[PDB]
Amino acid sequence: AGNLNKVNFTSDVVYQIVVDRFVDGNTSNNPSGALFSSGCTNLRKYCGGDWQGIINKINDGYLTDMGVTAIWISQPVENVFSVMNDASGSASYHGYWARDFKKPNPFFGTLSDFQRLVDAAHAKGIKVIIDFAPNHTSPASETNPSYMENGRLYDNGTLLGGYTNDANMYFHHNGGTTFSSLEDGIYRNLFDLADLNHQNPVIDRYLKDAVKMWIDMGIDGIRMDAVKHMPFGWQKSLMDEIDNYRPVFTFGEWFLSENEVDANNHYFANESGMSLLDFRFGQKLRQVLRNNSDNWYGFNQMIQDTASAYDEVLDQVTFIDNHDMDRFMIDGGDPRKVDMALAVLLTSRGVPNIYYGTEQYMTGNGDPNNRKMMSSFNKNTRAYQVIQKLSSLRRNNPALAYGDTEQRWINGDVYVYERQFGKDVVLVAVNRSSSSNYSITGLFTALPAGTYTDQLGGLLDGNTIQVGSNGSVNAFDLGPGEVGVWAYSATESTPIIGHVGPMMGQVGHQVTIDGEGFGTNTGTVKFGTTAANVVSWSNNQIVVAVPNVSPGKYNITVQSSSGQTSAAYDNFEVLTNDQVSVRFVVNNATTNLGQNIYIVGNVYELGNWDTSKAIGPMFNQVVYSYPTWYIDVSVPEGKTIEFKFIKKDSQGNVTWESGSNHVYTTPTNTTGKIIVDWQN
Ligand SMILES: [Ca+2]
Ligand SMILES: [Ca+2]
Repeated sequence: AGNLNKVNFTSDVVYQIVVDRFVDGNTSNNPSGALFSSGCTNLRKYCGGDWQGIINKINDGYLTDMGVTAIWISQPVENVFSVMNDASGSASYHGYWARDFKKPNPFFGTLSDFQRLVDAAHAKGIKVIIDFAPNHTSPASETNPSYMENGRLYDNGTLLGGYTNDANMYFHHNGGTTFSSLEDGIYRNLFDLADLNHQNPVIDRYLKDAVKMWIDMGIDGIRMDAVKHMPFGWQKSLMDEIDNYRPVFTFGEWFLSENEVDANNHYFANESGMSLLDFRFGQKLRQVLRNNSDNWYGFNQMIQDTASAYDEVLDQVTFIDNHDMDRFMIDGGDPRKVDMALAVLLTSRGVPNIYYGTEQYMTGNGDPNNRKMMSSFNKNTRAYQVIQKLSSLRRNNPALAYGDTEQRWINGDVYVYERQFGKDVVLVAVNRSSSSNYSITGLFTALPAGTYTDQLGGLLDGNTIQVGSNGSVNAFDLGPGEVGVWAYSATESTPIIGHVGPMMGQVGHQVTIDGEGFGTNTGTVKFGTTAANVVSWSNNQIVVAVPNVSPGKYNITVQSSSGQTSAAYDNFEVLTNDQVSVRFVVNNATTNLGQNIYIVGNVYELGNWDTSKAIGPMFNQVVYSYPTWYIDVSVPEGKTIEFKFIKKDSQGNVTWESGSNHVYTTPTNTTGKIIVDWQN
């Protein structure tokens, strides 16, 4: 324990747990009947893991001697109590079919049980991340109100309404998606889960209120579900909401396929105020180390493009697998591959996540074979020791949390990457081959001339290397499945910014800066050109309040009282004011070719009349259909705004609406909807 950092997870090791399948700490809170499967023989029903389960693993040391520092759990909220019609008889085991975002899942525990978890975590220096699924409710049939629980939504016990007879319009009624488009996937039902209508005021206040209730329990971060299923506008406004309240590390899950790259996803991580699960890394690692569909070359381009795709790559959440994929380990598979991926992940950029049981070599392909009940608590396996060693390095060498990545050597087989932050450096070499061997010559490093023992202690037949003149490393052999890790750390005395969190705020919010060379004597901090009042200074970390600057993006520099000034940390965003989700609708907006409609206006959130920063393209198929376009935008509340719509080509062309500006006074503490006509 100590001063936990809710907005800086770069130095953490995450352990993702699906509650139901971990440990059954309290058998008395077990469900019975068709909801329960004794022995977990049927993986689609409740098996029994509850919160007590977890506190036991925290207290008996399994998690803590592993080097785990943060725990990620299922959505704690009350789920539906009905069973599915399917062959299996599917229950809400996974905590994804919410019923009431304001009460606990009684199978997992009470509210108090809940509080004992966080605390049990806290006392031992372990952060807590909870799943939160604001997109939908539960599986429903409009036409068959008997189906499950009609996707019923409760408010602390009181009903709001179901999918059938939605007088209120709490949900969407545009069929389910086909994933034919981004739009298709937001305003349509993900499968048959009842899709919440975030534009609705009741809904918008209800979800925002709930998140708060949980934060109040003292969690440390949130993991958002079906990130590419909610609008964008609304989500940004929710992030505005948590930040004003009490900043917590938040990240969304935008599933990406094996060779998938999507600029929209890039944009989401960069602008929403929330970071993202790193699928590109995920899938990519999977290719080279488990699928043999790619090599290091791919991996390397992956790393390079990734650092340029994301403004804060350091904020991405990494993994070799999760609740949603086929476990890394296959039956009959080679367990050392796991060890290898683990060693790779723990030393890579981004916040590293380990899926429960990875360290036990658990197997299972597809849902729900990928969610068996925790097999063993064997603390002696190779996987576990590698986490042990690497978790300590990561806690120790800053290059791991904040350094960039440089390729020092590579074969389709051999990859030797370097991590550096200031003088801090960690060198890593891996031979993925099972049979070919190599002799690493002409290897060059940032490590100070010397002798280095493998940071693994030879767990993967790691060697001792020697650094001579000119950063030249002495030739050495690298056999099949070999992994060696060498690090160098030293005091800094030049101000270096390692991380900034959050990356979004209002005037007067609290921003935390992490680094080195800050110096014990409090200096000065700047946002662009303005000095920021500081609340606390240390050579490692400084907390400051955003100065009173104009809305926009600013660079952050650090100047020690000795005059040194740090390189800047880019893109801190200062928002005009409290955000609200507004639905901008435009009628009779006909178009050409690639031509699309956008929105631009007089406020920062709407680009300040710069068509290069216009919001869009706008939607025109679901809620409204072309020639009518719509979009949900996050914008300042209680503000009279001016905006116009524009048609933008494939290659830049801009066609303005041709008359006076459209005016509108954005609502306060709630959503708004505005519809106008394209002024020809
Ligand atoms: Ca139980
Ligand atoms: Ca949706």
